[PDB]
Amino acid sequence: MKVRVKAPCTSANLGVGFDVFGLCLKEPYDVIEVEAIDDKEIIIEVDDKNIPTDPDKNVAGIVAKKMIDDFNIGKGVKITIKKGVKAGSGLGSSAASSAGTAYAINELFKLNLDKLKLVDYASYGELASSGAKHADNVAPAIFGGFTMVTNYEPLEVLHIPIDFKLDILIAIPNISINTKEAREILPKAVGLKDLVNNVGKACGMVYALYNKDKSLFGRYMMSDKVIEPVRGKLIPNYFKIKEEVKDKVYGITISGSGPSIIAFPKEEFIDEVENILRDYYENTIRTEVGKGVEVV
Amino acid sequence: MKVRVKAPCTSANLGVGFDVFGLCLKEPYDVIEVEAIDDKEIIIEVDDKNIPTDPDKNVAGIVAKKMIDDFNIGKGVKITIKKGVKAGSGLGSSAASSAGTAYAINELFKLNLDKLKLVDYASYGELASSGAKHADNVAPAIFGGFTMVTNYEPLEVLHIPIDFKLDILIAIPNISINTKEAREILPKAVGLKDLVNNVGKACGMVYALYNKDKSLFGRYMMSDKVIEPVRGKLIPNYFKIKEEVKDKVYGITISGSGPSIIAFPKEEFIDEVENILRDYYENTIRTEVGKGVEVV
Ligand SMILES: Nc1ncnc2c1ncn2[C@@H]1O[C@H](COP(=O)(O)OP(=O)(O)NP(=O)(O)O)[C@@H](O)[C@H]1O
Ligand SMILES: Nc1ncnc2c1ncn2[C@@H]1O[C@H](COP(=O)(O)OP(=O)(O)NP(=O)(O)O)[C@@H](O)[C@H]1O
Repeated sequence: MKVRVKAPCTSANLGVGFDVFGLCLKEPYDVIEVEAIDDKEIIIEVDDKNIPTDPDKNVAGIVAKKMIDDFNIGKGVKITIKKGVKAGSGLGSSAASSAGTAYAINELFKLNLDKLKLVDYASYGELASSGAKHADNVAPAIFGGFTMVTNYEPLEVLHIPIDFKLDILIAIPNISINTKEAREILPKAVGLKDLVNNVGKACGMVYALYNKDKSLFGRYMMSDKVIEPVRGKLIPNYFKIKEEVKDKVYGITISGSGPSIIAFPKEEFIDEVENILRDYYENTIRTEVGKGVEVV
Repeated sequence: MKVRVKAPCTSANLGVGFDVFGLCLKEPYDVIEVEAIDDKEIIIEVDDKNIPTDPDKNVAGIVAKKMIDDFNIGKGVKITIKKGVKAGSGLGSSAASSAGTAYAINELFKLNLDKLKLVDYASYGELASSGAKHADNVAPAIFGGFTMVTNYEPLEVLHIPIDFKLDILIAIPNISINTKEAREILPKAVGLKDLVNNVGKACGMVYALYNKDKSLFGRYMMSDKVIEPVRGKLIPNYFKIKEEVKDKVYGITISGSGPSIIAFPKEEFIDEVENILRDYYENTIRTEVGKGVEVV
């Protein structure tokens, strides 16, 4: 019959966790409904005219087809998507559709797949714009909390639930950054010193989560000198914003490949940091860590 | 009057934790005694003729002088050292003397310094052969357990006690590897792909310790493709040994800059893995995680 879900936006990289770390947000999210239909075609409806309805281009259609073929399902599906945020925002918008679809198909056709397999299937949607199955946004979208994609072929995801309170502020510029281009501009090689720094700071962030230390987590998050300083130059007022909220947040950095900005405000300054972000970007959201795709 | 301590050998790097991770061993260790003397000179006695007695070259003398001057102590010290293992073995031999001395001076002159400051002082001994204050061996020697040096200037050390049982096997070749040379041969730059791999695998090792997962810890430890494959070529039979103990250990890798080899055998094959290591290197030791410098 049919299944409807809310599939969350996610923030990847988190500074020194480039291509590994993922943090699931509670908002924004896509609302996706999948209905089994007798005709074997896959029909897609989406409320954002800039997103393809062709089932071989829309990531939801790509993921559904792969799963339907893999299990010889024999039915088509009509997928209706209401977008939480536009693509190219650095918030895992496409991944929300890829993950939500994987989860919905799994429920609809009772495939009983585990979370890792759902992330693996969702990652095929993320391939439609990569040449490679990136899973750092679809992993948190499925698992909720904080995730680390620690291996590919085969995929490995380690999950750390966030049991404490972690306020999040997200500023969403109206401009977009194409992720392939965002990657082309990155250095092809990094110095041994940056390797040592990022490995240490990233490991420190993991220790910080197990020790519920927001200050440590946020400070190490801001120590990347390899990727963030390069991509931050694509974002108007990003460095000025970092300076203005300096002692009022545990940390602030680029969400995914940008241009969205993610900040972890200190309890005492949450309204003030939100207002500062709003001053620059009217589309600013207050949220927290999410629990992953779920039925709605 | 006088203070006598046992200062443990330590294993740094642990594969993807290059220049960050440190694991304290219970054995071998140096036995170091420090006695306050009226004359302000620093006298050093050491049972290894290949180690300098000049107080400005022996790391124990360098560390003691720095601490004595910093606190206007006004007394000299006579330091007697009985070495656990030779320098250039990849087991933090010099660091054991540096850390043991820092700890002993702190006790002898009642300086009440915390562990981090002791590691910082010990790291000045490690400077006598670096140009830089490396702390990845002195940190575990002082803290015990597993440590991560996550920042320099100022020094930051995160400590993770090892509460579970972790059997360790150490093979000590009779040859030495000069650490400065071991570093010169490393690549000056690494690919973005290796940065992603090592950050993810190193973070996975941290997660593995908090989840007491030896298999995960050991497997990720062996995923470094940047440093270990280069230095392993300096160690006779190292790759052959890895292949022979393959399914009998949680993991095996180079200790520090080598040539010593550190393995974490599975409970079922401990005698068999020790015998294999002994076949190649008569000086093989069975040990476990240590608790750091202590009085003896
Ligand atoms: N259901 C969908 N939702 C969003 N984008 C889609 C969808 N289906 C196909 N796409 C296309 O795929 C591309 C995904 O772009 P991308 O810039 O990576 O968005 P992103 O999914 O928002 N992730 P990121 O910016 O990395 O957080 C765009 O070209 C989209 O047109
Ligand atoms: N008390 C000491 N114990 C050991 N070496 C010392 C000591 N004092 C001075 N040294 C000298 O410092 C150098 C330290 O060499 P090194 O090869 O790094 O040993 P290592 O301390 O054994 N550490 P590593 O091999 O990195 O685990 C040698 O040249 C030694 O002669």
